[PDB]
Amino acid sequence: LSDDALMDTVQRRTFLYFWEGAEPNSGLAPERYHVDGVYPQNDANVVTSGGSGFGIMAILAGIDRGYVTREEGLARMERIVSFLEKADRFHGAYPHWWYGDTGKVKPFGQKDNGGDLVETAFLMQGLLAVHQYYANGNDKEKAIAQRIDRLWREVDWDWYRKGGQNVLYWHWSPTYGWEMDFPIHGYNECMIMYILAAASPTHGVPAAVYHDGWAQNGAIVSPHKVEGIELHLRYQGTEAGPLFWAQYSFLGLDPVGLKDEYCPSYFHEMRNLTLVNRAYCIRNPKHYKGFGPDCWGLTASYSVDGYAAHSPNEQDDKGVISPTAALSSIVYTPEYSLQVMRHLYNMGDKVFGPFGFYDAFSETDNWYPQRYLAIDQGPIAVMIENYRTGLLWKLFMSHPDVQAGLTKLGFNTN
Repeated sequence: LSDDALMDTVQRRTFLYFWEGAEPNSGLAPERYHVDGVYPQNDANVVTSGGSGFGIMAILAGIDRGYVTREEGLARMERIVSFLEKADRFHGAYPHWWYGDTGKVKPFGQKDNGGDLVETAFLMQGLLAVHQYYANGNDKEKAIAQRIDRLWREVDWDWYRKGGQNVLYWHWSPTYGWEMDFPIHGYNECMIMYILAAASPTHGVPAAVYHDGWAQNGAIVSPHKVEGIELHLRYQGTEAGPLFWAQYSFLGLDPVGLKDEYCPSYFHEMRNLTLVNRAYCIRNPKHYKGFGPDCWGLTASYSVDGYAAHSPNEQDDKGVISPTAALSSIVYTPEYSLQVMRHLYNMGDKVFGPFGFYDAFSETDNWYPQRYLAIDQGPIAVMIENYRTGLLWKLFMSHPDVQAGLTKLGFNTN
């Protein structure tokens, strides 16, 4: 089985999470999919906005490869856009969750019952990619693009500055206001939210919002070594974050040759964060079964005792490998990621299920859940596509508002 053949199989099955596993009314990605049919939160119909952005990009890659016909793919995009035009919005921003059948918000926590700007950014990164795919298509495709541009123009990023501060807040509630009180400072998984906030052709934010808020005037630059590997940035509350922090903002945003005032190369920073993750698993100081060069990758996912923000350190390491971590880093470490992909595939049905690799597993605890999460499946399909053809990067980087946003914030590609 060639690397191309293996990638084709992993891509086709991961695509089926979003094609066949979608909530029927919305056509969107449910937060989770349990092969066992047992849902502790009884939320099979609860759709995630962020994961749906990844899912929409996963469906786009499928259409381009011919997994579904041009007509079938357009019928799905139309269904998704119709749901988004109707579902609950908070100053144009989308909540973390909705009930897929009604489009009503599902609070992600008591006071988190409104807009979630980070999740809105992950959805918009996907929608701008579909916009660029259909912008020069037939008349029906161009009409779909026009509807997407209206949703994009309706997101009021500037509102989330909480009365003109030079920072973006994560949440806003119509009942609890600003009570979640989370201003977003880098570095974490949320960079694309500041790039899209600056890109908005209607409610765009000043550059000061990125320089004073995200970068905190250079405080985001903090060179340090982790596992003998040099990292350039300050990671929020950690020496090296979970591997998804190197992936979510780079599904559409092309890291190759990307640089700005705070990082001479986002590609090399994220490659090093991947290498730190792999180095920790190879070291395996907690002596977990299976951890090594063929099996590595620590990120946030289901865990033996529930859900956990796994990261490459002894406090967050629980003996749980999440296939999304190593596999969505294929664009940074092609050989090491294909090594884990080849090894995970050879473990059989216990980890490679109907909609691709299952969320997480522990060889030590003999814990092999037959469960998926949209946010872990999404990056696998998109990063394999970007590695193979650069499709999602080409589409997203071609958007004129995105290009103006990158220039505004001082980003460069060379």
